[PDB]
Amino acid sequence: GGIVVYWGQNGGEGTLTSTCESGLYQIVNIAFLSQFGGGRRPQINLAGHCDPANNGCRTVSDGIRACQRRGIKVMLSIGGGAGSYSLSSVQDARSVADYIWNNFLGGRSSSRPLGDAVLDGVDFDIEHGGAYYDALARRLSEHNRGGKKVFLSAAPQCPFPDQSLNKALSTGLFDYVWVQFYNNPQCEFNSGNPSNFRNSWNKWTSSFNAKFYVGLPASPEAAGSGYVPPQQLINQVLPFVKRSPKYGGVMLWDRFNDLKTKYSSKIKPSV
Repeated sequence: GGIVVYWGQNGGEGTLTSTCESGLYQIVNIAFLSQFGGGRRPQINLAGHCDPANNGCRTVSDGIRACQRRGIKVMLSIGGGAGSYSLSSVQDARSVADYIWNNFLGGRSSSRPLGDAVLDGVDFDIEHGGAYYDALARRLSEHNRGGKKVFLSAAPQCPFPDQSLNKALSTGLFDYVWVQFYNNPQCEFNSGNPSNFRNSWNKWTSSFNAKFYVGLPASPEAAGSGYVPPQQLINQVLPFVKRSPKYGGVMLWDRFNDLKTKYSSKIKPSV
């Protein structure tokens, strides 16, 4: 399996290029298109990396390209925990999907926030609402016979169902789902009591036809709870999750914390 990582939300985590050159990752989610929908001006936020004001993040395309030249998928992650975003209608959702297509994917725009690189897909990290993200996914998906060629991923929290992502996920259009098994004590892995996690993984994987990733914090500093020491992950979680044919690997929040702990490097041989 593969390791998925988020990059973009910590200006101290190094470049996207470096992230991809590390060889640690199969997919990088650029976090985030933090503002969109509802008539909002779409905005990316890449923390201290670059100021998206008048597309000051255009150089990210170098990283995107560096990644793609190494066979690494680079997803635009939309939403996140800080931005102001929500969808007002199906038309709005389609409008946002079209905006994303034109500005980040295979469409055309004179003001592409991350430059001319064509991202591989869109990662739905939707933390409030839920309404119309199905329409958004469907509109993006329309390019999977039109295109090219748009992967869809979602980052639901582990408590099932995820109220923000359930509608989107119900479309069955998502290629990848990294379920966040942290900051959610009811479904986090605990060595002494692994059933909560195992039941959660089972339920998620059973509920959607996607490739599933175990979404985890890359450091204990990256989550209030749910961190799994890499050896526990390797010894206790992976033999179980690997039994799922839908098992895709492990997703890590985030590049910064992963760099700190070398978590991915420790689990890479085992994922």
